[PDB]
Amino acid sequence: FEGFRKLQRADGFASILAIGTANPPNAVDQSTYPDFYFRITGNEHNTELKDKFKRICERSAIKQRYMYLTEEILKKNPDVCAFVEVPSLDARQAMLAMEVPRLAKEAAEKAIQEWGQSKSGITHLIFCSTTTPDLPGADFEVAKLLGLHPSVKRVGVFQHGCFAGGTVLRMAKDLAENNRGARVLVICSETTAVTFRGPSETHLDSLVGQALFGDGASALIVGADPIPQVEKACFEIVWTAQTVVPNSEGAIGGKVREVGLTFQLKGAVPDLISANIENCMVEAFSQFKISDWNKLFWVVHPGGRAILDRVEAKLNLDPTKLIPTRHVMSEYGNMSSACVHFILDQTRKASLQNGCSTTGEGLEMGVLFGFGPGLTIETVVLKSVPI
Amino acid sequence: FEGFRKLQRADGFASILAIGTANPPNAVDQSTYPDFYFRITGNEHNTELKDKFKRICERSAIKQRYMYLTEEILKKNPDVCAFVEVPSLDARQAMLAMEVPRLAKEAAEKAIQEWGQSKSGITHLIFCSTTTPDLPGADFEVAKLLGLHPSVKRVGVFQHGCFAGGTVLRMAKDLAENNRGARVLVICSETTAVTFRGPSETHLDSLVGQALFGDGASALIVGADPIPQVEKACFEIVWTAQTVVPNSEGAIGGKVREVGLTFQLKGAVPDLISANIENCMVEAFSQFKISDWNKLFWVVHPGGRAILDRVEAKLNLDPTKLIPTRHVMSEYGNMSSACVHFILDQTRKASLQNGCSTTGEGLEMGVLFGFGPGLTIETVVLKSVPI
Ligand SMILES: O=C(O)C(=O)Cc1c[nH]c2ccccc12
Ligand SMILES: O=C(O)C(=O)Cc1c[nH]c2ccccc12
Repeated sequence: FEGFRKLQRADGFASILAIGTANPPNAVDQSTYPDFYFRITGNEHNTELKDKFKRICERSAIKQRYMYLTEEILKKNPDVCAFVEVPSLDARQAMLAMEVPRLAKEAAEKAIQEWGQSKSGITHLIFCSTTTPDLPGADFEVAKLLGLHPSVKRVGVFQHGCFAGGTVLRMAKDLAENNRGARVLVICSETTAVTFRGPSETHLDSLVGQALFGDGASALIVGADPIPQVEKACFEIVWTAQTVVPNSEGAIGGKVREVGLTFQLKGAVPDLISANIENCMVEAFSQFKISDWNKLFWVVHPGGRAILDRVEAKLNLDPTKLIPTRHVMSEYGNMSSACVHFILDQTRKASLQNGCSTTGEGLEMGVLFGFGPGLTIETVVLKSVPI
Repeated sequence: FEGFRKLQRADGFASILAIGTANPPNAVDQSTYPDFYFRITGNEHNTELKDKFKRICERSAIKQRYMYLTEEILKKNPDVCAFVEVPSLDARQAMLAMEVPRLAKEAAEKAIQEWGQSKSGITHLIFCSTTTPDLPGADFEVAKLLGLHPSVKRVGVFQHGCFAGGTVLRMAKDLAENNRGARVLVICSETTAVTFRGPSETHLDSLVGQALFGDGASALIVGADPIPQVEKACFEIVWTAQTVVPNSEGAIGGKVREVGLTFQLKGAVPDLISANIENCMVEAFSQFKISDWNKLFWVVHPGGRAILDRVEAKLNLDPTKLIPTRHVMSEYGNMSSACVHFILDQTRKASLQNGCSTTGEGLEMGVLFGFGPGLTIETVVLKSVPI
């Protein structure tokens, strides 16, 4: 059995071999959203509430978001336009059963095409979405739509939230490294069909969510020991950690109820994250003898403009570190778990296009952060690949 | 980094170092359940439906089940006693928020006691439950109740279902083996608070479940490289697999809706499982030169008496192979994901008191099966420990 364990496991670091992304074909301009949102939900006369929302959108640093929900769909689903005066879970579950796997399939097909190998080689599937409507979970439906082998080992990551873009990489590292030849398809698929609802002056935090959350799905192929000249790695998953900021459970949260998924957000989030991020960095990089955070490439979950500004200030990052992060937030908004993967894609693409020496803007090491309910912080140390 | 990867990972097989279990205090006698169930749900007048249920309970091979739901709680929650006439999800979520973590904590405390080491040594937490009400998921709440370190790495396994007892072992193996020094707390906590509802002539495929499902939580400590004369392993997790039986999506399933979690179990389940179980065995054991299924110890998810009877017949298993499995089903009923861990615990404890040479009834290799929505089959190959 000794030789068995040694041959059963893989040799090198888990590496990202492909990244694919997808979004609903409906771009929503942030500049005109306040009027649209208040009109479709039937609150056009509530000028003060609309003005509060207008202010939130204007300072969001989000230019547009892609949304599965269209005026036509909302018109056919008035219950989703209410706040909580009527139930709407069942209608939302029907939407999720269709849209989450659809976006997941689209992103995965792109990742698989880049990877360039037959899907018969995919051995595992890690699927993540804020919620899933039934049993089987969406991991089953996505595998079915993709025509994966019945024997693909699946793991569904539900109700983890915005930090899960990090969680799935942490999970993928162990699956890929402990199984020789394993090729893990990792997918994050999110849609506001589960969170969209009318405005309420007594729940301004929900109002912030209506201005920031967007739809999208990301897909990665992760595996150790990439085949020379056949597969191409863009990043290596070196080390990971997960931690909870003390006394902050109510900072970010959600509840699955008869009115669908409701969520709460506290203004203290930016401070809470920035006050604990330095320790995440030291614990992650002391072992690599790195103390200058500007010598790393960055990927940060774009939970909100304030969060990015606070982390940037607190860690004294130069104005260029968060360019890829802010770029994604501006073009897609907060797509929950999928965000950091879009940012990784933007990072490697900008690197190749700018003639950088590595897929990490010319730097060797990098850090990826996921933030969410807990308050939870996922840390992922990455290594770029020479170009 | 080469030396880093080697130092980062563990040396041997993931091993179960402790097993603890827990159940609600209310023991429900199966012999008197039909009268109680039809009375509390106001179905006393439906004689034919009651007669059908009586026979189901009488042939269930279940003597009792532990249930969080008591007549008192049910009396205070009439919405939970209805079938689907009124919404009941919110009430159920409140029950789940309290009970799932409570049972999980009880089981985990016992596992940690057996293990005998400081809980500060726990590095990961894999938590499983059919559903979870909010974000954070129950994994967060359980870690909090147990006083685990904020940096414990968590993974919640929700809406996977009855096969997840195998799923969490498959996951624990990679986490334990790819992380030197890692000690993974694995917990499965289930309660019928989410599934209990009145019977219905229009949904007979949902009737059997009310006679079989019970409550319970299991907890294990999994880790590679046990400390000599300090920690003690009872089983090693050697190899795992997961597969889906062709065209059987609707055989076992559930939906989270406004009336709570509804489910369906088709009568074809026993046949579907037995017709695919032989292939699972060949794929798992051919590599170990084992072809005689009676040379292995067994742990089978007790989804129902018929499944067990059919598997035993199909594989021509000796009458002693499923004794532990049937014993757990008889004393606890179908506790979903937790079942197989209760059975593992019974297997090792009996082996030690019966004078067997190993924790696997004197045999070296064994197999553990999880069955659930898909229809999905989880195969886990285990190795016993000498006694
Ligand atoms: O960006 C973050 O940290 C969030 O958790 C925001 C978020 C997006 N979708 C949600 C659903 C429920 C709770 C929070 C969120
Ligand atoms: O024993 C099995 O295979 C089951 O899946 C039974 C079961 C227990 N709890 C459930 C909740 C939803 C769907 C099925 C089950």
